[PDB]
Amino acid sequence: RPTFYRQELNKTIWEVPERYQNLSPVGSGAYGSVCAAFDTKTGHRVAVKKLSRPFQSIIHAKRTYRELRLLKHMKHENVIGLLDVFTPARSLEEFNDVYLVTHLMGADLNNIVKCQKLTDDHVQFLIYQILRGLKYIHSADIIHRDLKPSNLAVNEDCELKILDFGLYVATRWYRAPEIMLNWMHYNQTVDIWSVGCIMAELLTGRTLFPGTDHIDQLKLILRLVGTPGAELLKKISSESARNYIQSLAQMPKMNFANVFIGANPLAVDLLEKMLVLDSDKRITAAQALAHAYFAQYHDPDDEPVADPYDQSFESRDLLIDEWKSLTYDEVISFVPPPLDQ
Ligand SMILES: CCC(CC)NC(=O)[C@H](CCC1CCCCC1)NC(=O)c1ccc(CNC(=O)c2cnn(-c3ccccc3)c2N)cc1
Repeated sequence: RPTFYRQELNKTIWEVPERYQNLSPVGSGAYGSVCAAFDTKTGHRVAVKKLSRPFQSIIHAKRTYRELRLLKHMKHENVIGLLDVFTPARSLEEFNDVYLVTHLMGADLNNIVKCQKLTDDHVQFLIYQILRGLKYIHSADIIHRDLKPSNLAVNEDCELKILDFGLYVATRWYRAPEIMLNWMHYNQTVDIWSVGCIMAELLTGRTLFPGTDHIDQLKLILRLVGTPGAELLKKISSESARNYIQSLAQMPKMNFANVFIGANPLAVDLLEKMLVLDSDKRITAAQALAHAYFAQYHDPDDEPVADPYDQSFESRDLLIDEWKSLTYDEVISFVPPPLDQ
């Protein structure tokens, strides 16, 4: 066990190993209760998140366990990973606080598009890295579900990582129509719809579908992709949903070349394959990596899949102290990543 030291920052008690120095809060609460710190073992800047009221309810306790499980799993270049996890507690009985350590990322894409309209080369490289991380996540049967520019972090070298900061940029603007609506018939490709919306915004400098609500959002979407045909209508099981869709005056699919005018036609083609209403016909991440648009980056020998992830906990209903105990187990069993850098 290492030696901890205590301090206070902006309303909150922080107790961390001497290893981590010079804590400075970042983001004004936009990312949680998070500090930049200097890690004395590597000489690298890191981010330290202290979880807020991790075991306050069964729901918090489960969310805490879930976040720690997901973070301990993620071992890929384009996905946030876990550098360390600790608590000042010496025993389960004392266990009340969870701290997570990750790399400190430079800026999010919300900032980087709200600066400029990117070059086609920058778009290629950023979307390629998103899809490479998604291939990995998806291969473990994990769905992100909340992809949007503020959940992607990029460093000065343009290296990108996928994260989820949790609850400016509305989620609904990037969300696939099938989980705007029924939340019933959906696959991993809900994340590919989000990548299509992100890529459009990078190319044009404008949010593709800036809806005010779920109805408006859907209206904007149908105006681009057109109203469902009989084949897609065949597969909507919700009567209310189906009634609403068919209630609208029918709309044709736009020619995406006339919408994204002047863009690389290969970018336009990929967007046609990502922004399809029918989720069974939407391109997967693994397929998108082989698309000609990424010819300069794609290497099929360097697009790894993940180890399997045991999500079986998700279907369990346990007590607070049980989720807490499990979370403690996971803190204890943590094996830090190689230092080599
Ligand atoms: C917390 C809510 C919950 C909602 C679901 N989500 C999670 O469970 C995921 C877990 C893993 C996910 C799973 C899906 C794929 C992406 C990773 N959890 C994280 O992604 C997660 C993300 C971050 C952290 C701690 N690090 C920071 O806060 C941090 C790092 N750099 N910067 C920075 C960025 C730009 C400029 C300046 C500074 C920060 N602010 C710790 C966990």
